[PDB]
Amino acid sequence: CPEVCTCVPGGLASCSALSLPAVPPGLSLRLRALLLDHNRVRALPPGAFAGAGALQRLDLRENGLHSVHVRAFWGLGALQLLDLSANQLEALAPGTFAPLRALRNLSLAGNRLARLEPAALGALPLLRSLSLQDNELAALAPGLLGRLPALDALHLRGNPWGCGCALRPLCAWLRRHPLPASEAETVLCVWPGRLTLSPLTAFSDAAFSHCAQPLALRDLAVVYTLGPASFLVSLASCLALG
Amino acid sequence: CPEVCTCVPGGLASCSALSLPAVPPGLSLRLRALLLDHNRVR
Repeated sequence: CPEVCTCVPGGLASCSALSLPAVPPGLSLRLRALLLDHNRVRALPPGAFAGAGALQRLDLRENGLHSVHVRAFWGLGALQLLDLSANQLEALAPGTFAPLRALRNLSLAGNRLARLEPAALGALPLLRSLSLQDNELAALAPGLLGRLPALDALHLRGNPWGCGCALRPLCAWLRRHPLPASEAETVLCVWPGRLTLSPLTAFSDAAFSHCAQPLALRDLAVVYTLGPASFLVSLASCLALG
Repeated sequence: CPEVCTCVPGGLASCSALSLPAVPPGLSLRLRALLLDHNRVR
């Protein structure tokens, strides 16, 4: 008999719309498949669900989440569904999602994240679906794609995202899985022109706008010697012309 | 079928007084003639 809301039979979907800043007081060793829509959580408390070693579904939607903690999920290792819709996140504390490896869908809608740490997210071999609905993310670290081995369902509509090299990892994700051909996902990016606007599906493989390449080994094999090459050529020209 | 409100016949008058800081979640291509009174959008 929890205090905030009554015990729920079957998978115990928790009380939703509890509007709680850190976490609603929960005193039970049986709660499972929790349901936490529209809460005011700003930080996941350490060891919030340590007693419940197993869990299946969590529904943290519409939160004021600005930061998390490493050890909120030490006692949680079986989660498969989790949502992070409509947050105010600033950074993901490393080790928060690291203990979790059974997750299959992780919606991350409406976050205020400028960039995400690949080490903080973890490998997550089972994750395949991830969402960015009404997020403000603009610069996605490619390490997230490097660690995710099965990301094949991406939701992204609604972002102050500007076209450019930051979209190149996401453009690669599109060109390996063309989900946005469906009308539901029609995310956009800012073409360099401030008054202009261009879709993501318009941003094709070529998309010759800016930031061609940061690295080039062909030119790196000669960049070391180009200076001495020019100086020696000028020296030899002076010697020969005299 | 929106989550915050329902699909209103004719002009899709969305529910008002929702108070969501960014925008109420909308997944629809038919919404028109919206009503969005007393929100907390900044």
